[PDB]
Amino acid sequence: AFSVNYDSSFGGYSIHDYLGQWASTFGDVNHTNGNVTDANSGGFYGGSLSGSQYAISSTANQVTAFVAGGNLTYTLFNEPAHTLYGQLDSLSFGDGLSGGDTSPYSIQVPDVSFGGLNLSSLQAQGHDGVVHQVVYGLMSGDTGALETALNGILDDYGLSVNSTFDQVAAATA
Ligand code: HEM
Repeated sequence: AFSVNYDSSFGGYSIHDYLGQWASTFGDVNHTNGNVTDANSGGFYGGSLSGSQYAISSTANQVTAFVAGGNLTYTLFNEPAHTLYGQLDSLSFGDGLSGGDTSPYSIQVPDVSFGGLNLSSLQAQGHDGVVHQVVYGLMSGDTGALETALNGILDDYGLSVNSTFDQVAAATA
């Protein structure tokens, strides 16, 4: 039940092409040991350290953003420390993050969204869990874990992240 939604200007991009463009614009928020403040922590909708969405905007341009949707919880200092886990269904990418407190986060100039990812990870997997790898990678402007996960999904259709959005649309829709 994987789905893709995209601005039609991306029809002829591969998934890999689009993610490379987004990652080059987003940069890296440097959410690392010695470097974490409110500026680069992002935030959850629905709670302080858990909720139905997690979102963050670029510290390089202040506008490029992603929103992850699902049921997500971050352990902060509980073991295994600094682990994001749960059920991740959707990822939306674009410019202009809005909302997040009394209403859900959304994106004002959206490019692409993936839904039906059905990725699931347990607290005890710590940093090797697929949800943590995907989202922490995106915060660091590294799309590798997401690309590996999407290849796992797309193999059922005989596609991969080198397929264009219009190719994926014809296969899943
Ligand atoms: C939900 C998405 C998040 C993920 C995937 C994530 C992941 C991580 C990772 C992997 C580290 C360790 C970096 C290293 O060892 O170099 C870390 C550190 C840290 N994170 Fe997060 N984090 C997230 C959100 C947050 C939030 C919302 C807060 C608090 C508002 C937070 C507070 C911290 C702190 C205080 C540190 C430790 C910095 C230090 O030891 O100097 N993180 N996080």
